[PDB]
Amino acid sequence: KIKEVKELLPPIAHLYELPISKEASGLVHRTRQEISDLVHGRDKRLLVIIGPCSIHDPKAALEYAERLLKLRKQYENELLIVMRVYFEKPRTTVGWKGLINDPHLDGTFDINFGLRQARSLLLSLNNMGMPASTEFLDMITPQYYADLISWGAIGARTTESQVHRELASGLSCPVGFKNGTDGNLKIAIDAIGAASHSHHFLGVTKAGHSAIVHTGGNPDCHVILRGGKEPNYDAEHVSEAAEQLRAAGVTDKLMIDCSHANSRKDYTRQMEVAQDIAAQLEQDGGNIMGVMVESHLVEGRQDKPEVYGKSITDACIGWGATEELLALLAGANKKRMARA
Amino acid sequence: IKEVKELLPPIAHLYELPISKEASGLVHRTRQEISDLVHGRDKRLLVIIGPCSIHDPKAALEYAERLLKLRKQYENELLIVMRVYFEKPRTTVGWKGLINDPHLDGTFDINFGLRQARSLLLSLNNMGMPASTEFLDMITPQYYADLISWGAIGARTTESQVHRELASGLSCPVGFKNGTDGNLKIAIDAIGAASHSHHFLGVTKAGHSAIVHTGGNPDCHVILRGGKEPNYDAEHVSEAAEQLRAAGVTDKLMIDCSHANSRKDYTRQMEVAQDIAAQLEQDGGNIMGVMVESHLVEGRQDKPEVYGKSITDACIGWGATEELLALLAGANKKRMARA
Amino acid sequence: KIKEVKELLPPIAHLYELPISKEASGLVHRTRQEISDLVHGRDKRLLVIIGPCSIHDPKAALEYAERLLKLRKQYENELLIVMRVYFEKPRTTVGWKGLINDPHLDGTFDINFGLRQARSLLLSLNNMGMPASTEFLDMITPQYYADLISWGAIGARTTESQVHRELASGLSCPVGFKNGTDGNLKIAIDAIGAASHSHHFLGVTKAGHSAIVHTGGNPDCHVILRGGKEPNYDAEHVSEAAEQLRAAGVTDKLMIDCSHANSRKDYTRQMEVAQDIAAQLEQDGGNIMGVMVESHLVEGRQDKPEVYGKSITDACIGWGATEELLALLAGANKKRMARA
Amino acid sequence: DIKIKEVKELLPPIAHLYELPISKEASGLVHRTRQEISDLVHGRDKRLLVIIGPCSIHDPKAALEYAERLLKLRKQYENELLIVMRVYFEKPRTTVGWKGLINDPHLDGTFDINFGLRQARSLLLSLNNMGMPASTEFLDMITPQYYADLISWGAIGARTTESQVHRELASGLSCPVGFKNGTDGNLKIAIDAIGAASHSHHFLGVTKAGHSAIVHTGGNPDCHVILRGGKEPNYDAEHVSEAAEQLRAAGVTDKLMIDCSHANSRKDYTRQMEVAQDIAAQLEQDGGNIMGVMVESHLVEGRQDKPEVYGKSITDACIGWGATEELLALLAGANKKRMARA
Ligand SMILES: [Mn+2]
Ligand SMILES: [Mn+2]
Ligand SMILES: [Mn+2]
Ligand SMILES: [Mn+2]
Repeated sequence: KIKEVKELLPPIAHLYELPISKEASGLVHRTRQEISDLVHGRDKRLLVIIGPCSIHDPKAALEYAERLLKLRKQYENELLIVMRVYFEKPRTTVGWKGLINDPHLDGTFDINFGLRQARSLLLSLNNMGMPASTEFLDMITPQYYADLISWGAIGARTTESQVHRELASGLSCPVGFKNGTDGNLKIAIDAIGAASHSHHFLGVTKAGHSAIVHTGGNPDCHVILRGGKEPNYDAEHVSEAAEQLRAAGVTDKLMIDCSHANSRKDYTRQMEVAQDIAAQLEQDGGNIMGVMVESHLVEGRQDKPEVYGKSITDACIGWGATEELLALLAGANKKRMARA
Repeated sequence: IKEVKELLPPIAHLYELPISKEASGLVHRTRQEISDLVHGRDKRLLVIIGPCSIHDPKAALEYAERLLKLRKQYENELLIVMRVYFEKPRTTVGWKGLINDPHLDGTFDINFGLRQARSLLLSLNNMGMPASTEFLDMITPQYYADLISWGAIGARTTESQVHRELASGLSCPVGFKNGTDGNLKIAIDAIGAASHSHHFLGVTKAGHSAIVHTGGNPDCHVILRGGKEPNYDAEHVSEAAEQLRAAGVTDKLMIDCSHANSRKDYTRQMEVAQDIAAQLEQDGGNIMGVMVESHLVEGRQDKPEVYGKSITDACIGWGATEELLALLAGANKKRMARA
Repeated sequence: KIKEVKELLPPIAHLYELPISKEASGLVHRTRQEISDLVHGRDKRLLVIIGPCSIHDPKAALEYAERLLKLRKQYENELLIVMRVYFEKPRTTVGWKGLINDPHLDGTFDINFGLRQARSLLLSLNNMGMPASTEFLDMITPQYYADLISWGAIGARTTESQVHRELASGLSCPVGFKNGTDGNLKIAIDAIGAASHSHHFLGVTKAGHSAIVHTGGNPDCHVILRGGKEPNYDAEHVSEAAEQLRAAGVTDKLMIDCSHANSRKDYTRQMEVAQDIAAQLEQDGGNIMGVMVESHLVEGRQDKPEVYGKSITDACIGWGATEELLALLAGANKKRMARA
Repeated sequence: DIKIKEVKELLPPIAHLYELPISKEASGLVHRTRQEISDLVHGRDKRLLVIIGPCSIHDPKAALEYAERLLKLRKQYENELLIVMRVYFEKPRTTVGWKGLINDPHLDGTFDINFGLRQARSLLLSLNNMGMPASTEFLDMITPQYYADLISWGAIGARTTESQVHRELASGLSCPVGFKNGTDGNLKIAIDAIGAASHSHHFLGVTKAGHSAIVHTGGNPDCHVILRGGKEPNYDAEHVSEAAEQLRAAGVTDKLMIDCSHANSRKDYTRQMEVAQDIAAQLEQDGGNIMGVMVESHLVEGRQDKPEVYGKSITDACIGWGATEELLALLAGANKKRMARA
C-alpha cells in the first residue's frame, strides 16, 4: 500500500542557499525573548499573531507583510505584532495541506520546491523586519525553517498528540497549544506540562538522516483558547482557564483565537471577539497575553486561487477590518498597561 | 536540544531478524482474515487481547503460548490476535514503553528496545500467534510493521493528520479510536482520510528522509472506547453504525472493553463483554471485534516486581481471560449460525 | 589521528540548484558518442583534449572557452575539440590539489563551494557549446558533475589502481588511461580490460549515502601515451603500442599527450610533439585517435595566481601557439581523412 | 546511471559495530601492538616486525586454525620478533578476478558484501580476542570504517602507493602503515607516500553511519617503506643501503620492511626462504635499517584455482606450516644476535 518513494533534499541544502542573515537572526532571537516575557507575565504588551489562514502566494504575503509592518511599528509599545505564516494545514478529512506539501496548487506535491519557497519567504520577512509564526504540523519539515520562526502553534487536532508535544519540547521558540476541537482545555494544559520536560524520541537531522533526539524542554509554552462546541473567549471562560492553569502549576497567561470555533468560522465575527477582549483588557484582563486573527489583503475566501490576496482555506478579514481591529486592541491594552 | 544519538536504521534489524516464511504467511493471512471482518465477509469476532503494554518479553511469550491454545480452540467463532503494545501515550509524562526505554531505568536505550520489539514480534509470529500494536511514532513502524497484523491509532491521535497519513501507508488493517471525550466523528473522518492517497515526508528503511506517496488503506474501522460516558451498548452501536453508513464507510466496528468503557476498572471488562455477548445473541450485526486488556496476573503495579502483571493500565488475569473468551465464543457461535 | 569531520552537501543539492539544461545534456550525450566513434575507428576525426593544466579561475576559463569555441567550430570536420577542465591535481608529494579541494586558494578547503563552482563552470561551458573533460581522481566527487563531462582521464598515478578501474567501469563517458610515470604501457592496457568489465564495489549515491554499486563496464576506454623515462609519441612507439593493444583484444586506437613526460619540462616542446604527430597523420597515423595539449591564454606558469590566464600548475602554451598547433593538426588530419 | 546496472542496500558500519563491538581485550591488544610497531618504525626497539600469513583470507575457519598455531610462535619469539597475522580481505587484480572475501565471500560471483563485511569483522574480532593481532591491505576507501579498529598494521599495495586517495586514507588511519615500492621497482613513490601521508589532508569520506562527509586528517607519523621487488629483486644489503640513503635524504624514517614474497621471490613460494636467509645474514652482520619482514604463509603450501583443499591459498602461492616454523626460527635466531650487539 505504498505507491512511491521520492528524492528529498535535506535541510542543509536549503540552509546553504538561504542562510539566515544577521538581521534575521537578531529579530528572531529578540522576538522570542519578547514573547517569552509575555508568556511569563514580565511585560504586559499584547502578542498579536495575525495574517492569513494559510500562505498560498508569497508575493501577496510580502505585500501583506509590508503593510502590517507599519502597524507593528506604530503599535509597538502596546502590541507585539507577528505575522501568521502558515505553510501546513490540517484538514478535517482531505484537501490541500498547504504550500509546502503542494506549492503549485495543482496536485503535484513538489515538496522540494515548497520547502524552498517557504524558507525563502520566511527569510525575506525577517529581513524586512517582520517576525513570523507558523503551525508545526509535520515532524520533519521544521528542520527546514524553524530557525526563522519566532512563535509556533500546535493545532487543536494535535495538541493531544505525544509526538507533537515531543516536537514542541525541542523547539527554540515559544509555543501555543490549542484546546481541542470540542473545547477540551485539559489536553492543552497537559501539553504544556509535557512539552516543558525533556524527551527522547526519533527525529531527522539537518542532514536528512534519522537519529535519536534528546530535548531540553520548552519553558515558554502556553494555551490558546480557540472555541469548541461553544466559544471560549469571554471573561468567564478565561477566568476558568486561568484557575485550571494555576492548578497544574503552569503559566496562567493565555492567548485567545478570534477566529475558528470562536467566530464560528464567520470572519465578520472576529471583530466581535476582539471587542469582547478589548473590554476585558479595559476592566482587568490580567490573564490575557495574546490574540490570534486570520487576516488578509482581501476579505473572505475562495475555492480556487483566482483573486489575489484572498484566502483559499479559512475566510479572513480584509485589510480595512484589520486596521480597525488592531487600533481597537492597541487602544484597549494601552490602558491595561497604564494601571499596574 | 540537549543531544543527538546513534540510531540504527531499520535495515540493520531486518538483517539480524529477517521475517521467516512462516511469519510472513501468518501476517499476510491474518491481515486478509481481518479485512474480511471489517468488510462483513466473515462473521467471526476479532479479539485484540493481551497486556496494556509489554515490559517483559518472557512473560509476553508465556502469555502467548497460553493464548495460542485458545486462539486455536475458538478459531471458528473468534479471531484472536495478541496485544503487543510497545508505545504508550501518557496523559502528561511517564514510561513511554519498551522501545523508548527497555531497561525501565531511564536509560532510553532505543536501539536495544527496537531490537527487542522486533525479536519478540518475530518469535510470536513464528509460534503461530499474530500481533497487534498502537502506531504512535512516525519512524518506529519501519522497524517491525512487517510483523504486525492489525494496528491501532489511539484516541489521542485519531484526529491527527500525520497519523492519518501514516495509517494510509500501513499494509495492515487499522482501527481508529473515538476521542478521549467520546467524539466519534473524528474517527469516521479518519477512515475517510486514511483511505485516500497521501504525500508526506517519511523515513526509509535505510534511515534517510524521503517523500512518501501512499496508496490509501481500505481496511480501516472505528473503535468504540468510551468517553465521558461508555459507548459499548446496543444503542451506541446502532447510532455509530448509522453515522458510518451515512459517511459511506464500513459500519462494522470494534468495541474496547477497557479504558473509558470500563471506567478504568479492570473488573468491569467482564461486564462490557457480557453486554456485547448479549448483543451478539440478539443481533449484533455491526460488531466485528472487541479489545481486552489482559495479562497472566490481574491488576497493576508501579514497579515491575511481580511477574506477568501490568505496570500501565490494570488488566484482567488469566482466569478471567479464559472466562471472557469462552463467553464471547459461545455468544458468537450463535450469531454465526443464525445468519 | 582524525582531527575533524565536516558537513558535506550531497550531489543532489548541487543538482537541484544547477540542473543540467537540455542543450548541455544534448551536447554531452552527443560528444560522448562522437568520441566513442573515434575510439572504435568509425570516424577519423582527431580528438583534441586541450586547455589548462588546471582551472584556478572560472572567468579566465570562460574566456579561454569562448576563443576555443570558434576553433572547435572552424575545425569541426577534421578535429573534435574538447576543453580541459581539470579540477583535481595529483601531487608528487603535497601541494594545492585543485579548485574543488581548495577554491579560494588559501588553504581553507572550502569543498562545498569548490564543488559548486566546478559544477557551475561546467554547466556554463556546455551551455555555450563547449564540451568538457577532466581527470577523475577522487571516488566521490564525480557524482557532483560527471553528468557534465564528455571525456574522462585516469592519471598516470592511478591507472594501476583497482578502485580507479572500478570507477571508470561505471562512468558514462569514454575514458583514457595513461601509461605509468616510468613508461609502463601494460598497466593501461590491463586497465581497459578491467574497466570494460562489470564490477561490484562500495560507492556513494547522489544523496550522499554509501551503497553497493554494480557497474556494467565501460566499453569506450583507451590508452594515452604520455611519456616515461623516455618519450613515447613517435611512430615506432605508436606502432608497438598498437600491436600490444591488438594482442590483448582491445582497441588499437590511442591518444598521445603532447605535454608532461613527452615534452620533458619545456612547454614549448608541445609544438614539436604535435609536429611529429602531424607528420604521422600525413604518412599514415591510422592508430591515432587523439591528442592532449596543455594550453592557456598566456604561456608559461607562475607560483602565485598573479597574472590572468596563466597556469599555477604545469606550464602551458599560450593562445598564439594554440591557434598554430590546432591549424597544424587540422591541416594534417584533413589529408588522413581524405585517403579513406 | 547509464552504464550502472544497479544500486543495492548497504549496511553502515554502525550496524556491524553494534553486533560485534570491540572487546576491552581486543582494544588493548590493538592499541598496544600499534605502539609496539611505531617503536620499530622509529628505531626505539630492535625487535623485528613479521607480517605473516595467507596471501588472502577465503575461509575463516582455516584462518582461525592458522592463527592458533602462529600464536604459540608469536609468544615463543616475543623477545626477538613481533608477529602479526596477515588478514587480507581485499586483493588488487592485475586485470580481473576474485577481489577477496569482502567483495564476494561465497566465492561464487554473488557479491554478498554485507555478509563479507560481517565475516571480516567477526574474524578480526575473534583473532584479537585470542591474542593474535591483525594486518590488512587497505584497498577500498569505504570498507575500512567497518573494521579498521581491529587492525594493528596496514599496507598500501604496490599498485596504489602512488595514488593520492590512498595516501589520504593512510593519513587518517590510527595504525602504522607500510607503502610498497611500485610494480616495476620504483621506490621514490613510496618515499613520497610517507611524506604525503604524514601530513594533514582534507578529503571526502564516509562516516560510520554510511553518509558522505569531509574528513580532516591529522597525518600518520608511523609510515614506512616496504621493499617488494620490481623488474628485479630489491631485498639484499645493497638495495637496503641505497633505500636507506634515499629515506634519510627525504627526512623520513630509514627503517624499512622487506617482503619475502611477490616480486622478491619471483612469485615462487619456495624462494621466500632464500630471501629470509639473506635477511637473516644481514641481521647477523649489521641490518640496522631493517624493522620488518613480510611472508606469504598458510597451513598448506602452494596454491589452487578452486577452494578445494583446506588451508591452501586461492591467490598467490604460500609456504606451508613446516616451512613457516623454520623461517620464523631462522629470523628469531638472527635477530636475537642483532639485539645483543645493542
Ligand atoms: Mn485557519
Ligand atoms: Mn491501556
Ligand atoms: Mn598537467
Ligand atoms: Mn599476495
